Amino acid sequence: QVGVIKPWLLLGSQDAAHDLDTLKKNKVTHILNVAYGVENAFLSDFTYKSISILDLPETNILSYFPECFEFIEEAKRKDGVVLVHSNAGVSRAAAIVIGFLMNSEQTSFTSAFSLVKNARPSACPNSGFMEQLRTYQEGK
Repeated sequence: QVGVIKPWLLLGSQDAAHDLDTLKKNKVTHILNVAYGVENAFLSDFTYKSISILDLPETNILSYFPECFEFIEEAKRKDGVVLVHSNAGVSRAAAIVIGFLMNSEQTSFTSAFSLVKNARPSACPNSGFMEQLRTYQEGK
């Protein structure tokens, strides 16, 4: 099961990313793989971007944002749909989408996390990612 964040932005797991039929039913055009060592299964069928991220509280998730957000926007600009996934999709892909909403809509952490969790109930960034997200764009 995938969560709909925006009409063009989905959040899920590696199993979602491995379901070709469902991806095409969902009008997916772009897949952002922010796990580590998860195979991109359908190379001739979508545009992929892979950015290796580890689900550790000492990983700085904020550092991956410019490249992730560029690709998410590429899909929007092309009038497509991007699935952002990790392995379970609980922590890494959730944190990227939370950050994406904070950055693009200037939304607060608590509002962005609420939106994502409502769409995707499994969303639970690790404690490091959680604290990083709280801090994100404060200065801004």
